[PDB]
Amino acid sequence: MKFTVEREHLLKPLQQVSGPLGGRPTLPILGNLLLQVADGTLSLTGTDLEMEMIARVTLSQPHEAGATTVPARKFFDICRGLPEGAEIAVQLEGDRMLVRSGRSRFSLSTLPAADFPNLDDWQSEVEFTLPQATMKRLIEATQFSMAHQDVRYYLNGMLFETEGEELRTVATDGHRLAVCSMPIGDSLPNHSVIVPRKGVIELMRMLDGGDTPLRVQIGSNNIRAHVGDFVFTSKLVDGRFPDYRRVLPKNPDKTLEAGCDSLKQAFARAAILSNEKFRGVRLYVSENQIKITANNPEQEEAEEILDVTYAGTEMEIGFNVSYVLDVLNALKCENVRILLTDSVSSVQIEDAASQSAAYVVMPMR
Amino acid sequence: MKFTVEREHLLKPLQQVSGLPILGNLLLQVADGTLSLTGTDLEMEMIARVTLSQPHEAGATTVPARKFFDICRGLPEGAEIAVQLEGDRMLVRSGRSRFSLSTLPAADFPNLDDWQSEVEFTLPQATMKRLIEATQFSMAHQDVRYYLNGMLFETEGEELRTVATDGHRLAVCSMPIGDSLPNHSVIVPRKGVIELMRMLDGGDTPLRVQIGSNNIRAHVGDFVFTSKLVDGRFPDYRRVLPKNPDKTLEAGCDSLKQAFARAAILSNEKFRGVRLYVSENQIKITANNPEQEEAEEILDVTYAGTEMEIGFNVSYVLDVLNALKCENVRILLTDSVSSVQIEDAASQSAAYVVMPMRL
Repeated sequence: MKFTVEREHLLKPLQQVSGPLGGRPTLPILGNLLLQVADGTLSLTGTDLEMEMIARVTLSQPHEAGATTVPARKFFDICRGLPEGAEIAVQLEGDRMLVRSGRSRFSLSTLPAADFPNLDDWQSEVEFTLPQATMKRLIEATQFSMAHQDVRYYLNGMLFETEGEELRTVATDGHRLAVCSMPIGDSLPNHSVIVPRKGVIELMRMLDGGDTPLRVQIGSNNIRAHVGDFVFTSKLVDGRFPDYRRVLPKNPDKTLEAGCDSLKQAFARAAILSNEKFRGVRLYVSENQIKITANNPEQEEAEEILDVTYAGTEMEIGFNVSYVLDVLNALKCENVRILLTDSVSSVQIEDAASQSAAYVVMPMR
Repeated sequence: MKFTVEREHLLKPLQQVSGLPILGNLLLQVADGTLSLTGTDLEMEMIARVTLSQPHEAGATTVPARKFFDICRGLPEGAEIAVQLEGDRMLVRSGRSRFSLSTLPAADFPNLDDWQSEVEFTLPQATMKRLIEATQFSMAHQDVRYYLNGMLFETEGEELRTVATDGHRLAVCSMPIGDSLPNHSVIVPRKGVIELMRMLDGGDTPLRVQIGSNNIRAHVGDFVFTSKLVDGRFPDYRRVLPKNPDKTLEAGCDSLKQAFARAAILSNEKFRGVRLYVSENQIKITANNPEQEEAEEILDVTYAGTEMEIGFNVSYVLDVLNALKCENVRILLTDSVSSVQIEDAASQSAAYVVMPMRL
């Protein structure tokens, strides 16, 4: 293996295949990057066991075929550390890989290419192609509601559900829920799969909001995403995801509407004097006003009052302020509509102007 | 105590004073036309003063600093904040937002400001900032020789000098001041140096500094900073500087830095060993690790002396080069087992000493 490639052309791909954390990986090879030369193409591959990213770059200069693995982070830093404009001459020499540029010489350790795991050896069953914007909309709309280190491992992921013309995402930690749907334009067979946390994070990192369409392939145990010269593949979590339609409020008698930003700032201010552990906040509902209250064990008190329009009977409801905030921060719109039934039941939250995303939050006290 | 003050006028001071129970609180005090906000810890106490253009009533109390700051920050741009003491509680009102905070009584709030100055001098913020930035990185961190964890401020005639050093390396910086003072050296602790840096906005407002036998105070505008000093015999910087360095090497700071940084990647992660071969108008930099990965850099420099190999921890050199931020560096070398001085080629005001390594 021998290639010579300009520094800024090699730097972008290396970034794209870079691991989220170089540190703390028990398996030695997982810390390495697989370099492979074929006719006119250099392929850089990074991987943990769960997922794998592959970047391809066309070689305009002399090259010779071969493959090897070298420590990814060291290799990245050496290229980054080289001056703007540099030509990087890589060459395999037995045990070592050599990197040469200007008057700088580097000798790296290797592990053999054939011990490098291949997590992209499966057959796709369903394929669709959509704009990056739409996948980004779906992931951002729900990602915050994913569980963290929950014993029901499937909750730690996000559900991608195709249903006819729509692609739907669902995330839920069991105390709250997010669901988002967007039409994708070609009718698909009904199919739902669970993508793990790190997969969702990587899938978001791909999407630059470019004009390049995103090609998505789904297998029975794996999922692959194409954007331009970059391919991302990940394993699928195996679990029985909970039905989102069961968690949505059955019959919500009362409806409350207000400005998202004003409601957010008011919740945020009250949250300062909420119990640091449980973050409970009381919501007092009146026909023309909502009163937000918070106190802590030291009996410090917060009180906000806003002008809202609300058709229903008056009531008190207890909420975790953080969950509401996560929801209001996710909406980023003009007006929010809250649907409530009673003090002991769940409450739906949504943008008043769009039905495409819904949020369900559990009550307190 | 009652005051009403515009949000953006209260926000800057609160920031300035930000930093067991009562130490978490902020002391608010009203006098004729003035609100004083004080933040403190058993080491350093710092004060902000703001003039009140609106109705007020005198009094004092303490309230949790962080909560009080967040409530003001959290209020909308342009807001009028009405504070009022009500028995056990302090009340904060703006628009239809209302907050009741816990208090602890003003008279339990510790005071670190009662002491007599012995030496007073005034200088520009730029100069103090130059002195602190030039050496701060060389301060020790959590060392058992506790005095090393600080920085030395030494007055010597017409100059103010800072020195920072761990056992391994050293930084010294000197900057002239207008009035000749008596010889005096004191050790400001880590958190003091950090706060002193925080004060300096690079404004035209002169900085007034007062030194007592066990404390130091700094005045900039309406902001006052005071800290305990560290007790200890700080080592003599003049003993560590190379005595008579025959060999002098000159290089471009940035090129030397990037080359040392690239080699450092394949240095031993624990000891950071790096070898420097110096020869006629050239340096060769070398590094290897336990896995026998190797790095090698060569640069055009200017060097006329005898040829030698010398080794140093690369972090220490990089830290120095990163601190210099200049066009060219002069390195003063004596031999392979001796320490080496580093300085900006264009200014003698800051010197850096780094020891050798037998690889």
